[PDB]
Amino acid sequence: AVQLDTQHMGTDVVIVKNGRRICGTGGCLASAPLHQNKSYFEFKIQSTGIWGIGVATQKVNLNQIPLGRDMHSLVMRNDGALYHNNEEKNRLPANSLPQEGDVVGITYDHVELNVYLNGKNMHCPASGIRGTVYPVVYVDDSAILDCQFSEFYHTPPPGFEKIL
Amino acid sequence: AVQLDTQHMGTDVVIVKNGRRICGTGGCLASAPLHQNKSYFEFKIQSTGIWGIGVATQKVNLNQIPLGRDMHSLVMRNDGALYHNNEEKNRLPANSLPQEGDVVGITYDHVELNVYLNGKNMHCPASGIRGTVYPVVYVDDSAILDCQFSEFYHTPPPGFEKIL
Repeated sequence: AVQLDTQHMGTDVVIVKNGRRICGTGGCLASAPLHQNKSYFEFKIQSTGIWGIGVATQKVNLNQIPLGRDMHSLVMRNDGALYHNNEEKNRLPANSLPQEGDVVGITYDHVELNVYLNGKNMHCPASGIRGTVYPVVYVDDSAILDCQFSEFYHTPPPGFEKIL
Repeated sequence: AVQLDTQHMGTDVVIVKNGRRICGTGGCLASAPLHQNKSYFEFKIQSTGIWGIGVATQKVNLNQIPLGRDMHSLVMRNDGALYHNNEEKNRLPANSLPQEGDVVGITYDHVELNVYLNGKNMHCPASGIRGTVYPVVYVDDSAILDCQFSEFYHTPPPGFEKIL
């Protein structure tokens, strides 16, 4: 099963619940790369705080909070802003700020990353990044995120499938 | 995917979140029978209230909760007691009763149903029932339960597999 990879996690990251839950401080890559045209994955915001979700290469520093500060990661942060190379690429409108209990869906097709909130397209795309990319997640400040790589709360957006 | 079956649900049952969440009032069968020798599945108690989890045949009345009151269902209820045919078969320890946020794991090996809480074997079996059985769940009084039929929070116990 695709899960949070304990071989690729930050120093103070805790992975529990069969590779599904991240807490502590830092980031983790998923156990498989986005080696397909169209990928969908989800995180449930069990406890909010500082967190973000997106894609990264194996060059990413998994102690970097927040991610998106350099070329190695593209993430939606907990404030809804999408960052890569320390540049704001897009932002969810304030009316759609992610809240505790939300499911955040990510699509990635190598051309763009898009965000879905509880099954709804936010239409806030950011251009894809260079290199071999993996799902990435980070937490701090008491955030707890749970991954769904196969058994989704939301039907994958059409054309997108679970990571193989 | 195995999910909550909207063809086999109580009158006031609401199934949302890609067939994974039950709310409202009444019971629901999962979409696949327990054909295999050893099955594991889970429910997360998103909101507590009146609820129960276990197995049932297609004869079960999904409006007449709680279940376990006749030959057609065997359930652990929100009080931690296991009932079949209107008899208390077993009961969790009084300081280990299920709580809101818990993941309840269920094994069924046709000999017995057993209960896990947060990956911990509760050693609380009840004898298996007659006929072809399905996973069953019911809710009322503001209970919300989310199923995991494949992407589990806890690894199945040795020999047990997800429903095929």
